[PDB]
Amino acid sequence: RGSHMCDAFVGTWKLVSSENFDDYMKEVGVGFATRKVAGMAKPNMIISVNGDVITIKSESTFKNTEISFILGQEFDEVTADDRKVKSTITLDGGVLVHVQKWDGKSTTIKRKREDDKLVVECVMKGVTSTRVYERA
Ligand SMILES: O=C(O)c1ccccc1Nc1ccccc1
Repeated sequence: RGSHMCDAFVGTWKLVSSENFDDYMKEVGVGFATRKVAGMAKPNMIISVNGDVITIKSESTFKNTEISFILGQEFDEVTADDRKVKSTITLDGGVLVHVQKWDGKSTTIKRKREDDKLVVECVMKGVTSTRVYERA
């Protein structure tokens, strides 16, 4: 198989900045202790593409998580804060759009390339957090 547009996401990434993540976690419903420990974490994210399967791994002192998925096809995910969610990830004009549904709630995580960075925008209702990753 040849190159794909989403190969722009492939690589090893490290968190370099975070804004409003505590408030995002509060809106999601994360409890105090998990918010405190998760907010300290400086994760690395490892993204790879093999055929139609995209894999995103996160490694940190808080948790190590991994999802593999095909665009547009719903899957089960256990999040770092231990939510059991139903997730669907699509590509919208170069942006990976990840919707998680659980307990009648929903949150959207968008991942996009900007300059040499990978920007992750996490949205829960009116609350947005921006997390910026650079190449490791
Ligand atoms: O998703 C990860 O791997 C992750 C890694 C470090 C810190 C937080 C993380 N995610 C997260 C935590 C609470 C609510 C929503 C998402």
